[PDB]
Amino acid sequence: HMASATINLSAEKQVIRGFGGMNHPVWISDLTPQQRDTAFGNGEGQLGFTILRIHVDENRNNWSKEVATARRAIELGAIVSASPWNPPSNMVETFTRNGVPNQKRLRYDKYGDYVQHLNDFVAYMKSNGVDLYAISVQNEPDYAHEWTWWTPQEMLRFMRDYAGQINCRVMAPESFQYLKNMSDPILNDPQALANLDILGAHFYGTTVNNMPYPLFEQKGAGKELWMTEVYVPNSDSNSADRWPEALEVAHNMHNALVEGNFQAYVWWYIRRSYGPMKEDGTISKRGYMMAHYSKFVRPGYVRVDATKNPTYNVYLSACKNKKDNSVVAVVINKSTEAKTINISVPGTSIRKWERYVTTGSKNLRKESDINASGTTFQVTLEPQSVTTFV
Repeated sequence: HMASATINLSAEKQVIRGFGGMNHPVWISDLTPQQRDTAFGNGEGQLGFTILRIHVDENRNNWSKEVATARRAIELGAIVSASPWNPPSNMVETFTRNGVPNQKRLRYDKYGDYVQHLNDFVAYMKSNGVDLYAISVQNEPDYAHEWTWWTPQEMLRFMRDYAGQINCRVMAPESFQYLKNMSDPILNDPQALANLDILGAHFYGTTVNNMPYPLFEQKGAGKELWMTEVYVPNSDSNSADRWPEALEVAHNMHNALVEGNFQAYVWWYIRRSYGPMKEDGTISKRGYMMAHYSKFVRPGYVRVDATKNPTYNVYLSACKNKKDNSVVAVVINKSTEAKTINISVPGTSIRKWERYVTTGSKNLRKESDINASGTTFQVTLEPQSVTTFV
């Protein structure tokens, strides 16, 4: 009977779209068959991912390499989003930016040709059994040292005057740090906004105080909100099993969900030595952090209002399955001390929670059931742990 938390099943927040990661079979090896199942299956020892991100290659001859993985992801119940880094080079020109020469942008007179390039990728994937959920205007247009820059006004012009011709949901702007100057002109222009379907954002260096977005809450009715790329807290070689470091992954997810009202959370490369899947095809500690959300908070579940930080170092989120009004709670205890929370879930008729727990020395270990007293579930959290209650 230490701290208390209330989950309010009647205060619905964002509908969850899902969780996943990038495949990029031109820059790195494709996922193998085994790895596609491990990522997108939701069996024991699988990550339960329901979102695959891919890239739109500037060279249409590479497009075929995306197919086997994307098909396999959709077959396993995932949706697919695609992002471009560069237009084909005959559509690009160089310019000087902040004193740095030879930077790339899309030519003003090729915006129409670009729309066609994107549409061709959409058409080609569709012919190969991959109906993209969405396609993006540009990956990180505001951090394009090594790819194609778009100023806020260049993105706005594309969104306002060209993007309605795209034969798919349109995602934008994919700021590297969710910088609101990239997206505010879209929300503030009614035709740009009408052509937007998915506001996408990456989280590199994004502090929790920059996760709320008042202008999107006010103007974004009917648009989805996705965190389409991050790794945290670093991409250090062989860092994926580091502990307690990996708790940072759970906490970022938490914050995306609860401070950012994000509908999706998408890692960078699924398979990588700092990623949710290690190079041997097994799940890392970072991976298990994602799995606490991805295996149990399924698409279509709806986040509900819940005491987010009941005591120091403890973070709670809750999502409702609207079919039976069952709840999934993901509780992170970064403390070196054990914590006991009285979780009040008024009006629920559920009376038993199962729980799975990851620490430095175990992964999703199923532990003893929680039996409610009335509508209150008393839970104990091990030091430096994450627990999903289902």
